[PDB]
Amino acid sequence: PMFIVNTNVPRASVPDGFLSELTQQLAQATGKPPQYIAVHVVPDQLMAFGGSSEPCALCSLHSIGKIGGAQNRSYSKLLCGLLAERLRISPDRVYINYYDMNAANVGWNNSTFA
Amino acid sequence: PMFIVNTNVPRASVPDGFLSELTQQLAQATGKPPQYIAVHVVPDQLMAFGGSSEPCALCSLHSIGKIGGAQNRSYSKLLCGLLAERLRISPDRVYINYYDMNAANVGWNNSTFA
Amino acid sequence: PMFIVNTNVPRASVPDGFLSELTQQLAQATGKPPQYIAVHVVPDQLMAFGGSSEPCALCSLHSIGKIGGAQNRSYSKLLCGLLAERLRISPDRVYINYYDMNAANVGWNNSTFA
Ligand SMILES: [Cl-]
Repeated sequence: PMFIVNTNVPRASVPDGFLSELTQQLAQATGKPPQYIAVHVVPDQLMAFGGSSEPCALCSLHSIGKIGGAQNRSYSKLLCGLLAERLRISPDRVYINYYDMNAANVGWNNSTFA
Repeated sequence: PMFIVNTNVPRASVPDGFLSELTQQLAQATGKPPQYIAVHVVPDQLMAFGGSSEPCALCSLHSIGKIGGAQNRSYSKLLCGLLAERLRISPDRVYINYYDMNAANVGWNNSTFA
Repeated sequence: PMFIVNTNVPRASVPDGFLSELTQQLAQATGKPPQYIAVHVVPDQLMAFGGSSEPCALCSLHSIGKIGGAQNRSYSKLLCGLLAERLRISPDRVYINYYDMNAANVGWNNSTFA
């Protein structure tokens, strides 16, 4: 699993330990071992959501499996919860794109997960 | 709908109001309310297009439906049009990836659009 | 083909000609003319892999065709190799997302590739 968040919230407002918290919570939620969970946070972005420049985030979660209707609802509650608590972003100003990747379409370690 | 533009054009060359213009025009093009539209512009990128570092752009448009052969041609004309006029990027140095998303795979407001 | 690299490796650690080298290698590897190849490198990123902030990379390769099990393995060896040699990133801290797009879902020059 890889989780990326793009946000217009400034760098200074991202708290120490945010990447590790994202890692642990995602390991928990997705089942997958934390050793292979990747996370990318991108602050200070030039964005608008609904035409407004109030705090917002555009995110993506890529996973080999563990993507589905019920699971995705659960991930969003988790991730929106984190973004609201740690970055003060309203959950209704967050979009998260979910990608169910084929193992053959994910490269890692000079090869793929196929 | 969410639209992301990555470009090697400098921040100073992004005109005031560009994010609002993208929002308004995407609302018109997709027929969705501007309130749902998210836009993200990323200037000053380290990019090459065809081995050249003249102005270029790599973009994506994520939508739940409203994606298709004819509609995407219409989006490209519109968005290339804006990138040329506002950022002075030649349309033939623009790639736009279109994603037709399932509602179940778009998180928002602690849930999904399903 | 579009190739994007996101990495926590510093900018100054990205060698001159890395974009050019990416372009030629990708041209050779995909059989596509260098004129069609786009490359995007994003250094200095706030990222973690396996909870660790040691050098790592999150990448994607978008192409119309030329994507599949065997092909993606060869790409992964090629690109991890280039990341290891040029950016000193361990192959086992690299993810590459492969996207096989329909020509109709790639915008370019006021239209699509369809
Ligand atoms: Cl989808």
